[PDB]
Amino acid sequence: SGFKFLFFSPDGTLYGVHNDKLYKGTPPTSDNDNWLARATLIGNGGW
Amino acid sequence: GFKFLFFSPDGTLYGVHNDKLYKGTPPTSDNDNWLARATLIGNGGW
Amino acid sequence: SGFKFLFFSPDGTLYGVHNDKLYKGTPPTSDNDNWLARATLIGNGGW
Amino acid sequence: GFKFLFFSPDGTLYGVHNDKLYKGTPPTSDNDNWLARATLIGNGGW
Amino acid sequence: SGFKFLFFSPDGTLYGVHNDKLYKGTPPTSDNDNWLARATLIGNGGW
Ligand SMILES: CC(=O)N[C@@H]1[C@@H](O)[C@H](O)[C@@H](CO)O[C@@H]1O
Ligand SMILES: CC(=O)N[C@@H]1[C@@H](O)[C@H](O)[C@@H](CO)O[C@H]1O
Ligand SMILES: CC(=O)N[C@@H]1[C@@H](O)[C@H](O)[C@@H](CO)O[C@H]1O
Ligand SMILES: CC(=O)N[C@@H]1[C@@H](O)[C@H](O)[C@@H](CO)O[C@H]1O
Ligand SMILES: CC(=O)N[C@@H]1[C@@H](O)[C@H](O)[C@@H](CO)O[C@H]1O
Repeated sequence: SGFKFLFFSPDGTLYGVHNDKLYKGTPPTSDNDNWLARATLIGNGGW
Repeated sequence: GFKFLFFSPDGTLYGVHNDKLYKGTPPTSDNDNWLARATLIGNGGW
Repeated sequence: SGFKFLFFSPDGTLYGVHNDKLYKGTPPTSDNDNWLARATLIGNGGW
Repeated sequence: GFKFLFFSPDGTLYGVHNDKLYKGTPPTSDNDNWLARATLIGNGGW
Repeated sequence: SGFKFLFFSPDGTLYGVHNDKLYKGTPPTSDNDNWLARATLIGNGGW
């Protein structure tokens, strides 16, 4: 369930591994922000 | 407990607790109830 | 046994969850340095 | 997949995969096979 | 086997928990760099 990894790059971008895939994006600022729907897909598997 | 607990480079503490994502300035003593004051920035899926 | 989380803040302070409690302190530079005995207790439970 | 995955403060991605330590600039798109180009910086023991 | 935690300080030093002990050092630069053999032991137990 949820993320396997969740962490920041030093430039303040949020990265996460979810369902073996890698995502990044600006971190959310309220629970109304669906982060995973807007996050940039940057790895399609293997994570 | 928390599943993830980690800093942003601007020094904000982030944690995932009960599937929810929270941020806040880090607690400064054993009297500081972090979860009661942290900003809820995601509810579910974390 | 040991810590559940152990990570840095961006100013160089070491943070750690140990026995569900949160601690912080300047990291040790030798194994003679009992870090947990000097660390600041910043959370008494729930971590 | 990875056992650890994390940044160095200069912006380089580090990962432990199959006991090995790898680093490299993070991927920009899912067309980028990161593990295939990452620099192997440790062969075992991670 | 391997490490329980592996992470950076903001000054670029690699830290690792290995067999309950805390180590630090410049990150390895190649597979010919035996890191654990040259890392600085900074904690002998409890991690
Ligand atoms: C761990 C890793 O490098 N995985 C990459 C994946 O993210 C990328 O989408 C693909 C491009 O073909 O090459 C991989 O499998
Ligand atoms: C992992 C993730 O992105 N979870 C978000 C959640 O935090 C947010 O509360 C919800 C409604 O906006 O949308 C979810 O998808
Ligand atoms: C996870 C969290 O916020 N834990 C805090 C704890 O560290 C603090 O000692 C107490 C009241 O002081 O409030 C708790 O629940
Ligand atoms: C954890 C660690 O230090 N592992 C190193 C490995 O990365 C390196 O490839 C090898 C030969 O130099 O020495 C091992 O001890
Ligand atoms: C987690 C912690 O602080 N462990 C310390 C250890 O690194 C140090 O070698 C020792 C010296 O007495 O004090 C230990 O218990």
